[PDB]
Amino acid sequence: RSRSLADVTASAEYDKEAADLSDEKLRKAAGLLNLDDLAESADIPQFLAIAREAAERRTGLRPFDVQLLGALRMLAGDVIEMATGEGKTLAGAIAAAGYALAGRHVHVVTINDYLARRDAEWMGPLLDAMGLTVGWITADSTPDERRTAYDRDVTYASVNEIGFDVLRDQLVTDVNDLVSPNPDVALIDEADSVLVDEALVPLVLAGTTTPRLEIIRLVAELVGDKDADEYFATDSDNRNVHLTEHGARKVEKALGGIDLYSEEHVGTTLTEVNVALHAHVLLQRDVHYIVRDDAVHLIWPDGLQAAVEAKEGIETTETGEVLDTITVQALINRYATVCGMTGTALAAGEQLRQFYQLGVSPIPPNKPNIREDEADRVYITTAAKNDGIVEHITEVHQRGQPVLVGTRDVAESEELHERLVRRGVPAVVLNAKNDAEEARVIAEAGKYGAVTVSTQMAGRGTDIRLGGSDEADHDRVAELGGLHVVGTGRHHTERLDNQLRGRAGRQGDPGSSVFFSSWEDDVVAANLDHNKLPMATDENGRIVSPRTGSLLDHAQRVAEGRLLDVHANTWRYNQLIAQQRAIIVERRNTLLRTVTAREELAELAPKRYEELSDKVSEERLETICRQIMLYHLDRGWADHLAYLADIRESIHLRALGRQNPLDEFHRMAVDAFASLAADAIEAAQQTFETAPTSTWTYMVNDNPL
Repeated sequence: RSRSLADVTASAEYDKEAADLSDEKLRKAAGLLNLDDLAESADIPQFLAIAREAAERRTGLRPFDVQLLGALRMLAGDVIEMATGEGKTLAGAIAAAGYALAGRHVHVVTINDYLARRDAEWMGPLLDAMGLTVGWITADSTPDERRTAYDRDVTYASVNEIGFDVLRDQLVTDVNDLVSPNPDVALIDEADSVLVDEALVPLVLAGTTTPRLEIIRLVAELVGDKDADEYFATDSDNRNVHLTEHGARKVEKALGGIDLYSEEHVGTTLTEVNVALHAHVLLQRDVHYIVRDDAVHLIWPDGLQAAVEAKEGIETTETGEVLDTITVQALINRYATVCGMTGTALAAGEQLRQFYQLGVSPIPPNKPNIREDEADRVYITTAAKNDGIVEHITEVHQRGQPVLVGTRDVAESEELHERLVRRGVPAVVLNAKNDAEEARVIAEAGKYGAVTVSTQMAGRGTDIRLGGSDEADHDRVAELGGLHVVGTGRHHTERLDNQLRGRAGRQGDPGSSVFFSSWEDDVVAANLDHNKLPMATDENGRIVSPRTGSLLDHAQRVAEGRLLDVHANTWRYNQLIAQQRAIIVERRNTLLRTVTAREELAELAPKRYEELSDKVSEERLETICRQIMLYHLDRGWADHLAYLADIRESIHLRALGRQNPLDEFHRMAVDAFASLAADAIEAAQQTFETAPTSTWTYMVNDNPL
């Protein structure tokens, strides 16, 4: 950041020239820049100057030397520490240009669908003025709309979509449908959240897995009377019951005069009959299956589970299996150069270096932040804290001063709404359902008598200005002391405390912040000794001893180290899974480039040579061979994840929470995978001998509902 600072001051030489340039010559000037050596390069001050001019010409806001050092430090592959109000959007977009002008293909990971579309339409003109093209991706945007957006020099999309696109590509039956592009440059917004907090969080691809009610009935009608219609095998008492001739003809006529043994019924009506009989006859509700909930268990052979489920009658569906999965961390490590920015970066520096091989470059502010931070107000009971929370807010509100309140949950922040409104305080809650609305609300959060209630991750990315979305109320709201942030308890990590605090002293304007903790709070609880805490109370519950900051701070530093120990022990598992997906996606690609047909034609090929002389088309044969090839690979790996997850749970439970290194997971996942590819070519071969419906994606969140 020492050479970079000099590279920012050098750009002054060109401010006169750039200002004299016509929109046309400016786009050509940028187009004539040698930045293949990224940040360090010769044409760097010239760029910073063109970036500054293009910005003032398009957007209007003349960038600061701090907003250029942010972008410049990002060009040098660092995660920057830039505060709220410092121009995170414009810094990243100037940074993105630098990378795109250098011939690269930038991905601007917003980790929010609203912010993605917003920042692409905001930055778009600036980049347009620089000959670069901007695209954006929402959940709704079609596969053609994705290809167009990905085609652009700079692409704005959430970590979920970028991920979901890598996953949805595992439903592709032909190359021309494939969406996701080669991951080159990742410029991550709010690097802190995405890379540290949400890293372990997996992105999943689930897909839906029906016999005759007419047959399950005919079989129940068959067993009911004095039967000699079915012959239950004795060559093994537990072996599949065969059908008698008398019984078959009952079934043959009951279904209106069909032959069970004709090609039309052989592998269909008969298997339906055979499966149903087995379940009805061989298995009974005593040491065979049992119920408990609304499902059948085993004290499954293809189609039997559902046949047992239709005998007892507990008719169920909604079974959605993991077809494919990837985690945030693994998806991010696929990029050649990862980049980023966040208000709170330093406090993660270790984990970013440890897992992403990324440094942190803290950027100073434009104007020194003069926000007043009060030490945590501590209470004995949780109710005593909640008590003081109301009385503080009311005193803050009555003066006029706007208030912002941070919470752990919805029901947590729900309880406060009722408590505040009843006391006279006009509040507003921010339930995570409408990001666009949340944003239109929060822009008016710095208004006279405004009282905004929010959870931990709500209203993110939208600046709270004084007097609403830019108003002359500023002068009044500044006199009152700016925005007043109120924490209703400390988070698992201090980064999140300072995120909230961060929303108040933007652009050297006044601001205030307070946190409310209690010896009853989940954080303190178990992660500290109860006996070691001050007990001395107030008439209103506040701990008398000011010696509280350090005992709370420590409690957190413990909880952080505990979560890091989980992250380290879990990534070790997630890494091997990823390494295997790498092997599966590799052979999935070669299979979408006609290797498939030559695989069968050289695998004995007694039927392939008969599917070439009596063929429909050898061109359609390549499309035929890949249906069977891919199917088995996709079905083979979807089953491996079903193993890996059951083996994972039958480890977590078989330890309760001892936090002991497994390694049982590794050796097993390795051995189970070893015989995957070899089994998939054989299982495909066996299907040539016999001459998905509704899939969705999701980000695995917490454990509530």
